[PDB]
Amino acid sequence: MTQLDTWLANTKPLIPVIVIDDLVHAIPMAKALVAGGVHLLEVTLRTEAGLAAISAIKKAVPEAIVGAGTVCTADDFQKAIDAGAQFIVSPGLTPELIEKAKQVKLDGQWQGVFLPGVATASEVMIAAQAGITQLKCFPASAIGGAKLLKAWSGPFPDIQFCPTGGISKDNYKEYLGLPNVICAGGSWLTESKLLIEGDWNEVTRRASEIVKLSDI
Amino acid sequence: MTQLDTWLANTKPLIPVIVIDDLVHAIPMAKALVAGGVHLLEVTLRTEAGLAAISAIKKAVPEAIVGAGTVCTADDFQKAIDAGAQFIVSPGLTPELIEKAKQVKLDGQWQGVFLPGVATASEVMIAAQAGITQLKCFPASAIGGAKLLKAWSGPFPDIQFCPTGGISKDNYKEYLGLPNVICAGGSWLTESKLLIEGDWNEVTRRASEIVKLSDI
Amino acid sequence: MTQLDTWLANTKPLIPVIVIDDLVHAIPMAKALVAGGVHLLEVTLRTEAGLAAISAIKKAVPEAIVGAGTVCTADDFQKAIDAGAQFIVSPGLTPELIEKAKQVKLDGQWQGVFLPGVATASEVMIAAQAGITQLKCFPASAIGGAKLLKAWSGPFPDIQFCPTGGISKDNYKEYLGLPNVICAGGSWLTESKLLIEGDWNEVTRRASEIVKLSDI
Repeated sequence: MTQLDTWLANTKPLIPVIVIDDLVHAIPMAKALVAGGVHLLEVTLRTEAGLAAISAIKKAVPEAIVGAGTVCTADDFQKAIDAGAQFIVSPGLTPELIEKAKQVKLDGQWQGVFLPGVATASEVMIAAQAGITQLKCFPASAIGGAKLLKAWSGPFPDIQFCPTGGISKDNYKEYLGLPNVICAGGSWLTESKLLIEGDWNEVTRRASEIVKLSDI
Repeated sequence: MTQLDTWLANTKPLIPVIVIDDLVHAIPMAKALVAGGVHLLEVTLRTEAGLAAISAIKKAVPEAIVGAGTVCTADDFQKAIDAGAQFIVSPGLTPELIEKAKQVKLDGQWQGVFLPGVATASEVMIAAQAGITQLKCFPASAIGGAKLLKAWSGPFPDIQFCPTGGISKDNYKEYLGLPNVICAGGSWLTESKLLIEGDWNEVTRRASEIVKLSDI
Repeated sequence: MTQLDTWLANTKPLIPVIVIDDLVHAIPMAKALVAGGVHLLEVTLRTEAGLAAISAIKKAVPEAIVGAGTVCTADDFQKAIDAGAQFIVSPGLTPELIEKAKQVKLDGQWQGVFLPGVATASEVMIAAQAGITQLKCFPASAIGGAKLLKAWSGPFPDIQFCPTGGISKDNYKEYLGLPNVICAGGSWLTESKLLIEGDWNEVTRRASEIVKLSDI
C-alpha cells in the first residue's frame, strides 16, 4: 500500500477538482465536502486564490487531505509544497517535473503524493520507470475512456489510475469499477455557482451522494 | 499578440494544407486562394515539388503568407527556411526539432513562426516550456477533436491551437468557435483534382466560402 | 524489404498476442497455430511461464517465428534475447528501450526485429528517427483506430504499422486493408480457455480462418 491507498481506504474514491476564485470560500467549501464524506481535495492552481486556499484548508480543516492540481512546472511544484499541499496532481509529466519530484523525495522534507497525468502507453512507461505507479489518466473521457484504461491493464497490470476529464455523476461508477482504477477526479461537487453563492448545503449534498468504492 | 495572431487578424482562419505535385501549379493555385481571401498557405513537403513551390509563391505572390508543412527533421526545417517559408508546421515535435527551432531563433536570421503538432497534455507542456504557446493539434479529429481541445483549455488556458486532421467544410466552424482555437488546417480547398486540372475558379470559390472568424 | 516484411511474405498477417500460464501448453499451442498457417507468435512476458515458453517453442517448433511481447525494460529486452526471441514487441517506447535496441544491434549478436508501440505523431517521429519504420500502434482501437492510422499516412507515408489492441475477428480485415498497415496483433486465437483445456483443434481452426493479405 501507498500513502494514496491508505487515504483512499479512509475516504470516498472521488477527488474534487476545485476551481476557486475567492480565498474566503475555501474553508466552508472544504468543510461542506468532508461533511459529505469527501476528504481528498485537489485545489487547482488555475486561479490566483489557489495556493492561499490550500494553506487556509490545511490549517483550518485538518480532516481534509488537501492537494494542488494543475501543477505544470517545478516552480508550481515547490509553491504547492510551501502552501502545505499533501499531494500534487499534474495534467501531464515532463522531465523537469520528474526531476523536481525526485529531488524533493531525495531531500526527504515533503513526503506527499505525486500523481501525474499520462495519456499514452509510452507516457505510462516513462512515469512507471521514474518510480510512479499510480497515475492520472488525463483527459480520460476524450482520449478513449474506460476502453483505453482496460486495454492498458493487459501490459501494465501493476499500474493504477485516477481518470480525470469528463468524469461525471453518470459515468464515474463505471470508471471506478475497472480493476486498475482506484479513484477519479470530478468537477460537479464544487461547481462555480455553488462556491460564488456559498451554497454549502448543496456541496455537502453532492458529496454525500458519492458512493464508497465497496458500494459500486 | 504573436506574429501568427497578426497574420490571422488580416486573413481567413483556415490554413490550406497543400499537397502539390507540379511546380507550375503553385502560383496560379496561390493566386486563386488569395483571390478568395485565404492567405496563410501551408505547402507540405510531401512531394518533391514542395520546396520549389514555396519559393515560387514567395516570389510571385507577395500577398500570400507561404509556409512549409510536414517538416519532420532539422534538415527539413532548414530547407524550408532556404525555400523562403514564412512559417513551419510539423505533425509532431521532437527534441531535434525543438533544438533546431531554438537555434534558428538564436541566430536571428529566420524570424518566422514555428507551429508544431501535439497530441497529449504532456506534449503540450513540453512545447509550451520550450516557449511555443500556439500549437497544431494533430490529427485532431481522430484523437478526440473538439472535446479534447475543450478539456485541455482548463489546465492550459493560455495555449492556443490550430486543429488539423479531419477538419472539413462541415465541422471547421465548430472547431473555430472554441475559445482556445485560433485557426484550422484544411485540405478541401486544394484537392488533387482541382490542381491537376488547373480549376482555379473552383479553388477561389472554395476559399471565398470560408468565413472570417468574427462571422462564425 | 525488412526482415519483418520477409516473414510476412511467408505467413498470415495476424500475430497472436499470447498469454500463457503453463509452460507445457507452449509447444502444442504453437504447433496448432502453424498448422492453421499462423507462424509469427508473440509470447507476452505477462506470465512467469512467458520466457520459458519462448525457448520451448524455439527449440521444438522451428517453423514458428517466435517472439516476446510486453517487453517494457532493457532487462526484459535482454531476457527475451536469451530465451531465443526472434522479434520483440513493446507496448510503448522509452529512451531506455531505444538505447538497448541500438546497443544490441551495434554488438551484432541479436539480429531480430524490434517492433515498439507508438500512439502519437510525435512518438512515431521519435521511433522513426531512432531508425525504426515499422511500428506497433497500441492500443489501436481505443485511441482512434483506422481513422488515426489513415491520418498518419499523409505525413508519414514510409512508416508501416501493426495495430494491436481491440483487433477482432470482425475488424482485422479493415485494419489490414489500410495501405500503411502490414499486419495486426490479435488475442482470439489463443484465448485462455482454449489453452487451459488443451483444445488444439479449436486453436488450429481459428488460425486456419485467418485470411492471407492478398485475400482481403
